[PDB]
Amino acid sequence: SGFRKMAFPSGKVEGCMVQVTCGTTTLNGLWLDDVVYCPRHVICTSEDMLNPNYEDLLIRKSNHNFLVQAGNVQLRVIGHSMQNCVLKLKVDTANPKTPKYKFVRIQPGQTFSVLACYNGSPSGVYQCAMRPNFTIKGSFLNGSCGSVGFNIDYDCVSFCYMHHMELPTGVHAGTDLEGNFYGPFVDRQTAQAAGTDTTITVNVLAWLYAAVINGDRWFLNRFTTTLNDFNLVAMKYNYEPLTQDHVDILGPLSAQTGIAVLDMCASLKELLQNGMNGRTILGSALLEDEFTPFDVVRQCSGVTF
Amino acid sequence: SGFRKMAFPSGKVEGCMVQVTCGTTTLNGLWLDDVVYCPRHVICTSEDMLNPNYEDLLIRKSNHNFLVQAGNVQLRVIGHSMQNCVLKLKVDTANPKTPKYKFVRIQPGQTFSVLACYNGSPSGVYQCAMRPNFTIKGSFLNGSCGSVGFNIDYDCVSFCYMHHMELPTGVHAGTDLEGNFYGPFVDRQTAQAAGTDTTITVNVLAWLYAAVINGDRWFLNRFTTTLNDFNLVAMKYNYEPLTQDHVDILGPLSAQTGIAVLDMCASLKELLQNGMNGRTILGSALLEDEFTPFDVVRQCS
Ligand SMILES: Cc1ccncc1NC(=O)[C@@H]1CCOc2ccc(Cl)cc21
Ligand SMILES: Cc1ccncc1NC(=O)[C@@H]1CCOc2ccc(Cl)cc21
Ligand SMILES: [Cl-]
Repeated sequence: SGFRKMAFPSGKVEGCMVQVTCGTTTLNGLWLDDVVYCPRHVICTSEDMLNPNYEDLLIRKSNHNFLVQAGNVQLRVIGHSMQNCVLKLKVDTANPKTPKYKFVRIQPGQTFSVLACYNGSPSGVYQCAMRPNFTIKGSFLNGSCGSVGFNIDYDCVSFCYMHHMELPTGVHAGTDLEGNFYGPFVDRQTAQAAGTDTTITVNVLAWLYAAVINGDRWFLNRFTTTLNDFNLVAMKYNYEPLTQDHVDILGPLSAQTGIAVLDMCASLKELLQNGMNGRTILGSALLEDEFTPFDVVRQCSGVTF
Repeated sequence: SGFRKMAFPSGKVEGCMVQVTCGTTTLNGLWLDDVVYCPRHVICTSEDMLNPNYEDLLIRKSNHNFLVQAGNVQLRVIGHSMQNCVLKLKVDTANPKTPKYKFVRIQPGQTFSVLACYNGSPSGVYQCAMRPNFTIKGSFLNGSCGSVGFNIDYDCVSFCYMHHMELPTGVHAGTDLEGNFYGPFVDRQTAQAAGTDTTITVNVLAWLYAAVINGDRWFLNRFTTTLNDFNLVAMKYNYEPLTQDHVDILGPLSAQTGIAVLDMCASLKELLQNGMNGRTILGSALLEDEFTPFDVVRQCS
């Protein structure tokens, strides 16, 4: 029993975190094989970040300008290239701790673990979701740039996020490991705002199933709804549309609990129109949307890595 | 900016998780140097769960009865001893991944990270606090026994918890790494109940300071209170008494935000009386009590 926000074990990613210093800027890098990946804004100053021409700034850099440190060992950069908003620093040494890995771009609603680092040293790990507005509600201080988001399937790390910046609302923006930003963001000190956020409907339903598995059933009701009627109500409450794919993904949980997806949807509909009435679900007075259906299955059936 | 429930990176603990099998029971063990630590109930059978005599059951065991597996490598147990409710299986190989570590016994209100494991394999990492009733509100299934709770200071792991049992309410009971149980619990299937839980007041105040540091101030008020008047109100909402030690511990956050501890206490009193009125603090509609003052300072600075 019990349901908690649970991150993937961070050990495989901890063995990849290095410190990257370029002039006065120090941030984190991800050392995989003989390449260190880090945000390209490490080459920028106060003047540069206002309107940076990254190709021009990088052409002025030499390999010895990049100080890369893996623990107390200096790595020697033997090459440098840029792929979108990420800088790839070729090093002479392949990381002996390189795990089996892939670079994956995730969809909004998908969750991942973040290994927050400062000076190439992991300080914390947390589970968060890629918001529908493509921001993440992380916890990052200055120096956390280059910290990565990931998932683990079997013995393989899927790197899905690299932290680049913090928006005025305190939410965070970053890229996949190919340097493509999630959201309509750019890596420049300029006016940028996170769009209005929406609730991740499929994840709320998955968390309601987790609550039923844990014995919380007060919210269940005799009613069911059509997918269309539910989506009408969802649009009204700034909730993401629930697609047929989401219903099929929720299938195993629906079978395990004996509560059809459209039956759980009618519970969610009542929770939105009426509220919790002083009651909580899984110790929360709000509807949690940062547990996907796979996260619920994984935690409720104990899958290991 | 941002505030999240943050667990320590689990890598240093992952390299210590092994599987311990004794007969039909399989749980997790913590391999540090040449010793594997695990709950002593791994030596119990169906008939030996209500009233186990562990000294007698362990005397009947030999080193070869304990099967220890570190990855796909069987470790050879060369000795066994019991320290309170933990079993210490001396092995013929020092763990090369042994980090700098200490065994620490924590107080209620203290937080730690839990590396949940099944069959000596880490499945997830989460954060939680030692409740005032000495239980933990973990996420644990059958086979999770031996999973550990820890904190990390610089490069050193302070092991503070080893999971042992689930109480009827779904809350969890375990011991420090010296086998001493937290709470009035025993490693027996005898009827055991977690006492009524209370909210960790000092942690709620630390989290209100975290909210102020992050720009959330709607809950602040022009009032202050005496420590006694705050405690008379708090107790009515099943909140832990706030001691002078807690007031001293909240000093740095009080200085950083410019809001005196007794001033924040009056804001807490108002929140308890009014509820949140559809508002949230740090994305939560409830008062969070699983962030210590030390956690807030650490995460915010
Ligand atoms: C200070 C901080 C906190 C958390 N995460 C990240 C940061 N850092 C930033 O955001 C920096 C400094 C500010 O200006 C910008 C603008 C664009 C980009 Cl890509 C980076 C940055
Ligand atoms: C099944 C499970 C789930 C989560 N965490 C733990 C468990 N396991 C238990 O509680 C087991 C089996 C049941 O009874 C007792 C009694 C005493 C002790 Cl020390 C252990 C246990
Ligand atoms: Cl599924």
